[PDB]
Amino acid sequence: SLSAHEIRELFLSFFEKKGHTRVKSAPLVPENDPTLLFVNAGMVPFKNVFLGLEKRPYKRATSCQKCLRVSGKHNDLEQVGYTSRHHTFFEMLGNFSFGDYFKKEAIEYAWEFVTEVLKLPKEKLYVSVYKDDEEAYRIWNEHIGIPSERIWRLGEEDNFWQMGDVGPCGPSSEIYVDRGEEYEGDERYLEIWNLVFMQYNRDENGVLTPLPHPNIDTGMGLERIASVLQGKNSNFEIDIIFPLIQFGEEVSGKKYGEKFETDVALRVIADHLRAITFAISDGVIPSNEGRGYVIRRILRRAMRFGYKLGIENPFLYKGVDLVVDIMKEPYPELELSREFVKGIVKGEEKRFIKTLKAGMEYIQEVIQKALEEGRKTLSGKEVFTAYDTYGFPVDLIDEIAREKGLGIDLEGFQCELEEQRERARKHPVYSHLKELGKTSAFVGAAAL
Repeated sequence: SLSAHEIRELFLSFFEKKGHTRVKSAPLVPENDPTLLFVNAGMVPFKNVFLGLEKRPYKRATSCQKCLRVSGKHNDLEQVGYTSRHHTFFEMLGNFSFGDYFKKEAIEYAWEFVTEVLKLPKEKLYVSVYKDDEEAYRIWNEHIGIPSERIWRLGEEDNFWQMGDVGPCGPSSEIYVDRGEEYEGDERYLEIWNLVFMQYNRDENGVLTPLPHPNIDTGMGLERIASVLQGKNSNFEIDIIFPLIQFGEEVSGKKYGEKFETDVALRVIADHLRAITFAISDGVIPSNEGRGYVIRRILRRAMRFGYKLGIENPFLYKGVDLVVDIMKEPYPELELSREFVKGIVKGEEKRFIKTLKAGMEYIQEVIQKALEEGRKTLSGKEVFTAYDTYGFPVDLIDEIAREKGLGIDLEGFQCELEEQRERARKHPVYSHLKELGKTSAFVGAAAL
């Protein structure tokens, strides 16, 4: 059935034989990019190289990058747990060309790997291309031989990528696996590989001109492709993740697959265990600002769901061990940080656990008092209290209230955030007034 570990190795060795230099995964924390909290895609560490800026001894590269989609324009944290495809931490397999090969080769390599290495049947495969990328269509249709019926021509929103507002961009092509009649939409036609063709440069006026040296960037989610080969209908059921779900069941005494709310809780724990382990192992220390606050929120969210399941004591620190045992083969450095990470996690849990419980009683109390008195949201005052008195992240407060159909008064919270400010000034993170509410979603109350 092929394990996630075997697929990771097959992918890297495959491109090595195609002249690609295997490149170690860059750390989750960017060495010199204060604006990006965490690496979210395989290409991030090669950005300056794609821009011709940095130089490299090789023109072809391949790697399995550790990624986190928990910030900025690539934030999936809210959805984690509610679907079977969303993750905070995940591995992206990718092959890159820096002014070397382009579309033809990129498509031939991907097709070869999928049909000849992974052994997925060609008739169950589909591909998408940009409606105006006649070049990509022809390669797929004539060179590879995909019947026109299995080739979709889509728009800018589906098949056109951009590094940003200005700069490199171009059409893209995705490969889909048809999982069968028992599924629907994107769950039936599961995207397994995205190929980006960096072909143009968009100037400050929006005008596109072809790059003198076009580039290639690809990304295949490891967890996702593993679920296909292993015959699972969820990323959480694959070999390298299911043990974390089972961990949750054990510590809670609850079973996976009986109730939706339960599964959500177990999935959150499993997913967040992976994120905290790798993030702390790469140097992130839980705090009330920046990278540290993201991990703190993730940690707190996992504690909240475990508590929701009835777990009364610290338990995440035991999950860290399981993550290290599962991931030590591809990431051996995790063993040298095992105890250090386990210590940080345990410390964090023992520090906030009582407050988490007290805070949950407070929030539920105002929630029930709200729907009782016919209110439809929590006031800014009640939000501030949960945020400032109990240390509850704003996103966590909202998630809890949402479970009861209530929302949080965002403008009432802002005014209250200003009052405390004016109060603190009369009666390192800098924030503009009117922006306090926004900032409060990414910093702890003490930071502001």
